[PDB]
Amino acid sequence: FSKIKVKQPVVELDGDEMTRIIWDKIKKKLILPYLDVDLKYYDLSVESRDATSDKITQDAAEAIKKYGVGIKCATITPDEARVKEFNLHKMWKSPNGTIRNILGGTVFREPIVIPRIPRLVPRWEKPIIIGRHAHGDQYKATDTLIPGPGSLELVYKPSDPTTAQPQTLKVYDYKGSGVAMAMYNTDESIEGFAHSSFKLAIDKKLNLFLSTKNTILKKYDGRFKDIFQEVYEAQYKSKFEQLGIHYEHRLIDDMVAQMIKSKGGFIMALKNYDGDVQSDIVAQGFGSLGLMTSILVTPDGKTFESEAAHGTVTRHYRKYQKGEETSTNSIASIFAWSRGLLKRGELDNTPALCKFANILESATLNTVQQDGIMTKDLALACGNNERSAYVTTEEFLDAVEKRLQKEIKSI
Amino acid sequence: AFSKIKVKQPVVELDGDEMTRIIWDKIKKKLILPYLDVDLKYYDLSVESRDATSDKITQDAAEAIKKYGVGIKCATITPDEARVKEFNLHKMWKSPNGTIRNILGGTVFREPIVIPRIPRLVPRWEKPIIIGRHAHGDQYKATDTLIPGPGSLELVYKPSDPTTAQPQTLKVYDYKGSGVAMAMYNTDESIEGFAHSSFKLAIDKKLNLFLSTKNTILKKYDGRFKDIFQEVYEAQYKSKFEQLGIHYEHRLIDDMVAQMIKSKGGFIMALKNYDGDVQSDIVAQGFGSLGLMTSILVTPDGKTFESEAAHGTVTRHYRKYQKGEETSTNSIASIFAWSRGLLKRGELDNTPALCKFANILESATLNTVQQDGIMTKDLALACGNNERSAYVTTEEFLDAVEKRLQKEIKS
Ligand SMILES: O=C(O)CCC(=O)C(=O)O
Ligand SMILES: O=C(O)CCC(=O)C(=O)O
Repeated sequence: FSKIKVKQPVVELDGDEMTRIIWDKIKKKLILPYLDVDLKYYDLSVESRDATSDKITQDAAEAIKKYGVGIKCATITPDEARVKEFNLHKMWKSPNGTIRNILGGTVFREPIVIPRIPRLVPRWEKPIIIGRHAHGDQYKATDTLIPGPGSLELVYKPSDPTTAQPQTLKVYDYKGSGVAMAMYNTDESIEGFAHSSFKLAIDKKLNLFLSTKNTILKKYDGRFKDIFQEVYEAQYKSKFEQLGIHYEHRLIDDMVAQMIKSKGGFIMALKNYDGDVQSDIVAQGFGSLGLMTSILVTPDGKTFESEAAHGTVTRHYRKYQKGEETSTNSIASIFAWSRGLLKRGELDNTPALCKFANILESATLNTVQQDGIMTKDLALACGNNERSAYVTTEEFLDAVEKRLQKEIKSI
Repeated sequence: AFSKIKVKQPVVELDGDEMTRIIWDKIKKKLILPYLDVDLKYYDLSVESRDATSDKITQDAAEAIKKYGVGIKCATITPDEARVKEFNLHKMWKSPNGTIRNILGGTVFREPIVIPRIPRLVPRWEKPIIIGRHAHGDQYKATDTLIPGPGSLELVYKPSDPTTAQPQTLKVYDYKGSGVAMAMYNTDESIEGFAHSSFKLAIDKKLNLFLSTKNTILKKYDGRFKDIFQEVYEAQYKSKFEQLGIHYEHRLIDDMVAQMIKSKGGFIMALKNYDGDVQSDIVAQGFGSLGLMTSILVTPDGKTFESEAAHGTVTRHYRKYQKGEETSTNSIASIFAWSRGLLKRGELDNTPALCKFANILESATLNTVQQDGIMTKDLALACGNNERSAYVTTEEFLDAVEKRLQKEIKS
């Protein structure tokens, strides 16, 4: 096969355990044999991050910004148990949280639909896309234990007193021990969130819903509502009217209820935390947490980070190390690669690359849909409880490879 | 019965707004007052009443509930920008529910009202899912504000007793541009109450209990909910759980909502204030309709209760009612607010006759739909029946329930 020439380099972030094993096979068998790619490799395994005191994560984020497209393998955020078992320096923060904070933007999540997989919410016939604000709020929050009675205040001091007033807000007078936290966001970040959301709505020709709790957090959430409306009237109003699509702000309560009783087919812009929770509800409702894509996008339309949206399970790895067979789904990791390559193709105007990314995806879905070859989790979701109903982690990937070859020849 | 049942202690009634107020009075006159000799401590929480008393009536009502033990509340309107304008309100008064919950503290238990006949949007949900929502702080008592430009943001705590605690000045953020900020709190006392009520309900209903948090991100704040529940659990409920064969477990909110969507129901989800607010609507919708859900606020000591109609009022229905136009609004949620409240009243006063009445009221109400197929517009549409004849009017439904109440009260 005559290899497709990728013009610009692609930033690759390796991950942990089982997904790392899967990641290497995908790269060696499904990508490298067909593409001549310059991969800027960053090892984000727990061991690598510990050894560099998490500096490797920051470097990888900056590389993505430099080159434009990053593709990331699922990683492990160590807990107390792991820190002790592997003698880590500390409970390192989520590489994902770190990358999102550095790149900023929006994380778009949507189900990977496989006809055969049963939907847990039957009426969802059309994809629901979650546009999760990638920055601030709880993920960059300051929280602390309050040991006893005392006052708690939120204090703001402008860098320039003549252009702004200081603020000292009474938060609470404790009468006993408790907890406290403060969080923030910026208008610039919220504005980018809005631009990407409106642009995706336009590009996909879908209605856009922004949801908040601005009835309770009148200033904080109210700010998201006002910025979205302002951006809407600044550059997208007539575009939406021309396409016949709509933008509407809704109370988060009402939105999730309408989402649950709908047929899908719309985009839900959500604050960082709500986007996190709801994307799992949506992924699960469509069929499986393992069938979801996740791509971080910056408002300038120049930077993308495609990540394996399905976490790795240490149990599978344990069995893998013991030489026992496994059946871990590799679809989410395959799509991280395909969606990243698609952005690379678009940015570089390399149609041959985009075509490849699309067949890689169809060959993967058809292996399941048409050939009935799948891993344990999907077989089970399908009510196929026979041992012979699924193949091993490696068998699935070998099947996809064979399919990729076959489908590539057809063209 | 036809003699009337003597309710020993007064019941606090909080009247509401628009269409729900209309249904509320009909319920009282036809389904409650004719059978019960009850002393109702009436508090009008309509928008006009609250505006006239500068929201003082809401505070008085909450204190009456604490004084007498049981309150029954009709749905109320939380004014927004437009409403303040159209009705010249003095202020955008805060939600009465948030005010009442802050004063009484405790936990709000949300549970679906199951009518087997009504289709479920999440098919596998065959067993009730109960949401135990912490009713106190977090974002419902938060302090939020806009940040005009560059400057420092700090969370400052000053202990009342310098010897037992140190002051804290935590740098929240250094703005380089305008943005938003907020701070919130909760207390060990409130969280402990939340835990006790949750474990007791689990033991009472013999269901597994899951507490969900984002303690991976909010290590101190959310970690406190996790630690207090575990302490309380091991100290006085673990043994009983083990005897009953039920389990308690803490889960990441991400995993829990996914497991919830994939499950068959049959468990209690203890959730922080905000998550409980959002997830209860998802659960209510999933079982069939937002209008089929009960909501009862319970205090830890077990002596105070506020049964509320969770089904918000709809202005369009009210406007039609005003014009004398035909209406078909569901009253099931309002009926259960009364029944559930009367049950608490009966249990506290040890009045078996009241509890029997409350139960027959509920049975008559649901059988009116389940057996007689008599229902309002929303339920009929839920059953995929769009013909006019498929449903009855608001009044017709209530008359049907009243008739069955009389039938089933002699039976
Ligand atoms: O890194 C983590 O802890 C999870 C981040 C996340 O929400 C995602 O990758 O979708
Ligand atoms: O008053 C409000 O804004 C809604 C409160 C709520 O969530 C409830 O009553 O269940």
